[PDB]
Amino acid sequence: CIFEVKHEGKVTGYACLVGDKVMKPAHVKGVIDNADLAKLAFKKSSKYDLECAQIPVHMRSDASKYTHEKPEGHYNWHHGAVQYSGGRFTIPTGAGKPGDSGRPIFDNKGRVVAIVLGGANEGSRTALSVVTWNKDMVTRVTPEGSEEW
Amino acid sequence: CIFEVKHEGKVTGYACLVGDKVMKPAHVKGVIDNADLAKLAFKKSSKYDLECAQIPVHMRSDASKYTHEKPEGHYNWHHGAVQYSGGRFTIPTGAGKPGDSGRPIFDNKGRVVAIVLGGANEGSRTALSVVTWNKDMVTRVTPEGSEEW
Repeated sequence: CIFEVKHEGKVTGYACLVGDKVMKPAHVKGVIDNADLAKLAFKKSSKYDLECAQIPVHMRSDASKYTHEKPEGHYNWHHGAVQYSGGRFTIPTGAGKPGDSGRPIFDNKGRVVAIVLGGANEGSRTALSVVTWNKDMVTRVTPEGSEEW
Repeated sequence: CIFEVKHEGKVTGYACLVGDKVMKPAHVKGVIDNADLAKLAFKKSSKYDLECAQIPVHMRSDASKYTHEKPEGHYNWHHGAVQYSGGRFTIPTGAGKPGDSGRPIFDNKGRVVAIVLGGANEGSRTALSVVTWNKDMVTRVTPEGSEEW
């Protein structure tokens, strides 16, 4: 699902294929390093800090599944754990540096629970700025003091 | 499920009620700080570092559920996360100190995936010594260099 969004040879973020759409955080500079993906029609929402595009048939096989079911607990991500509690995601400060946008936070079954956009460093823990689902609805949760990765 | 095992006023470990049995790591000094539980008939296995006892009817309501289904990913415990990969559990060195025996490591649905007995500190991560299930069996996984908590 993850596809890197390069900008002049520099990887600036990522793009996941979640369900039937190809998502990419709007704020991220660059183009997707996948020929077929670059060529698609992207719709951009500044409200959600997103920029999605409906996936082509031949790539739908490599499309991940998403979910609203996000009980309190622990989730997985590129840089380990993500504590989830109080409708808030968190990672130990320093696991996520800039360039970590578009990465998914998934459950133990593979389902993508949310997509990182950036994070608010609040001591030992950084409260993540994310794109999350809501009974078939894409919401966006963002903490005060948030940077964009 | 967690019930503390005291020894002369000093809490030395814990005892969880998993399913229909009351488990307690054999190595732990002391008695269970619950009248009813102390009075039961305990069977001890030195093989599994366990000492279980079949739960009384009135306590079965407070009995937790267990499971063998443990896919790679992240789990929950008293001291945050537990990385689980390679049939191995791990926590960031320092989260688990002695006195943490008998604590359960559970999934996001509550099910108890394993019970801590101790751990081998191997740098930034400590590989936990645990009691885990296995398709209607109770196994014991323990790493070299393991202390007993």
